[PDB]
Amino acid sequence: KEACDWLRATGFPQYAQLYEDFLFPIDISLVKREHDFLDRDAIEALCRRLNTLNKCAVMK
Repeated sequence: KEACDWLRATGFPQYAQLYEDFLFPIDISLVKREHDFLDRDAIEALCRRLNTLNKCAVMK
């Protein structure tokens, strides 16, 4: 939830909806090209939240 709620607050309802698509994990590295304009500090937060979504998709 804290991923979807923070994603709502930055203005990314698309990435909150992406959690419901837990049938496959996404290319985080491809997402890193779509928003390469920002620093690795906000990459670390976005990657942590999108990796929570991927972690739930492939919970080994």
